[PDB]
Amino acid sequence: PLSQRFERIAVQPLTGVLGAEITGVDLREPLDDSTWNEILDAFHTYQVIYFPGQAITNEQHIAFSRRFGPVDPVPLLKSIEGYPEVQMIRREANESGRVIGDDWHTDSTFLDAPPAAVVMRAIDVPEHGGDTGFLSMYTAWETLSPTMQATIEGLNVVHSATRVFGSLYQAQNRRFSNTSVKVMDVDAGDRETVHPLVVTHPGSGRKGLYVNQVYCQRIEGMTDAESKPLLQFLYEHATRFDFTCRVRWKKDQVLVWDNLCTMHRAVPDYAGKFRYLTRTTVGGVRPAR
Amino acid sequence: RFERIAVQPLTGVLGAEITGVDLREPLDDSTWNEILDAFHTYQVIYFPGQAITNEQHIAFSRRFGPVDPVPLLKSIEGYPEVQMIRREANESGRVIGDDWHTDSTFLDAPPAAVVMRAIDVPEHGGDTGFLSMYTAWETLSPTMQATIEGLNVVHSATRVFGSLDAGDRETVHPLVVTHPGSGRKGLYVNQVYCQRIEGMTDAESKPLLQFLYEHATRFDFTCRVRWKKDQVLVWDNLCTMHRAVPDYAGKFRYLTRTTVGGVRPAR
Ligand SMILES: C[C@@H](Oc1ccc(Cl)cc1Cl)C(=O)O
Ligand SMILES: O=C(O)CCC(=O)C(=O)O
Ligand SMILES: O=C(O)CCC(=O)C(=O)O
Ligand SMILES: [Mn+2]
Ligand SMILES: [Mn+2]
Repeated sequence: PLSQRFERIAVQPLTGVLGAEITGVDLREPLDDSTWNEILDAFHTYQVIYFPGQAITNEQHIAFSRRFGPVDPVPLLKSIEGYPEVQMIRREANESGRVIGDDWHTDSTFLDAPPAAVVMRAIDVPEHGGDTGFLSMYTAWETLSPTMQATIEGLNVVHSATRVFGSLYQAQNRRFSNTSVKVMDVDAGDRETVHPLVVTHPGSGRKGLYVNQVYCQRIEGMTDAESKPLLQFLYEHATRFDFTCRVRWKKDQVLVWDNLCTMHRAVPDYAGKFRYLTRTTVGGVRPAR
Repeated sequence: RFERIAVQPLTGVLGAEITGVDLREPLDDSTWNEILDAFHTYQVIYFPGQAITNEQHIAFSRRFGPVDPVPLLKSIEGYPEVQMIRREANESGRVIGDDWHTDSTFLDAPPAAVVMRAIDVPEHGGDTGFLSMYTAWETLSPTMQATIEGLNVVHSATRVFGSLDAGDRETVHPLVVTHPGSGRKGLYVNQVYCQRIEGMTDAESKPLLQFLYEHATRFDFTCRVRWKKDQVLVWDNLCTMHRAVPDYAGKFRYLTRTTVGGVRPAR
């Protein structure tokens, strides 16, 4: 049982698939080795973990994030004054632009080495509205038939940011506001990189599906017509409701998600209400089979 | 080659018109061999002006293999082997074969070929479409080819004459088959008889089969044959698909056909 396996923290799973609430620890302070190792174990098992009631400073947020790996801010988001490492998911009450992250994805997979994790901190969130969905790409992979696994396990996939800040974004109407999003070079938006469709997580050693509808363009080697259906099936499969969990925010909730083996999604159900979280990004290494 | 027959290809994909031969007569070795060469190359071949009897029709068909009638068609009186594709002028409803398919793939060994003979056909209307599954396979990307070449597909007749017992019987064929005569690889799927990719769930299988149906039936993989009375046509039932065209309402249309038996589709 969790109560006896964990001696320094308390772990309460959110679903039978992923997600867990962690209590019994003070993120204002340096973590001792035994406490950190339990958090890291829970992180690898539950893939998204969150800590209610952690009223921390920007420096403490950064220090906690550093336990997971080096900081490596994502390219698109603005930072707060004085802290380049601390980026903003901020939406003013009156804004009407596109909501950041409102499609299932994982972050910045157009990079040669996308983030390994993100540590998000709620600053000011609505009493209701603005939950975040998560899902497990371990589960998505593990629930494919043996025949479908054999069929796709050796494929590679082309990623780019073209629909977020490259040529395709610039040729359409739904735009982000300047509250949290920077102006970007279109050529950087169009730059392609190739990642495996199935990857091995370096911490857990487990295989997971690695495709997302925001940044994936096509299966490498295939035409668009050939790719379109396999990719669309995999998006529908991965985002099956029974592979998900739903996290509700409260002020001072600190959450870590695994940027390799989960996906996540914003929920734009709080029009007219201010919502502000900060986040630090933990750098990763090239996705690999 | 072609010293004994004259061959005029219809498109750059498949189909050819053959002249300079009299199908009422027995074919010598050199002439038969050229016809078979043209058949393997062009996949659908047709001979205008061949006013052949029922017996000559059967005899020509036997050069391709054993004459083994498809299960569901009516035979003309006196000749079990010779079956009817007949529609009356006063007839309404929909037409036999009005979806892209190839014949009877629910069988463990579907027909190898069909020899069709126009008896009474409209001045215009009632063309037959054909397409090449060699070309369909060869135009898939190398990556898609590698991705699906090891898949097998479950066929059954449930939607033609089954529930939707012999109509519910399943058989499994390779998704990509090697032609036993030409040695060439072709795609082997069709929307009439294919049920699912073996081993996959419905959600996994449906989009992939649907893409392959869309790909194979791309217009640029097709040809279109117009009929005239006394035209004799042979199609390869393994490496082509075909489709009737119901654009002749009010007009009588009558063709006969013999069916040539095949062997198990093989990788
Ligand atoms: C910050 C995040 O950027 C986005 C991801 C998905 C979507 Cl739909 C939009 C944005 Cl800005 C990222 O990918 O790093
Ligand atoms: O605002 C949220 O709930 C998630 C936004 C998001 O996708 C992100 O911060 O990367
Ligand atoms: O009538 C036609 O053009 C073709 C009908 C058909 O599919 C067949 O005879 O197998
Ligand atoms: Mn995101
Ligand atoms: Mn037919």
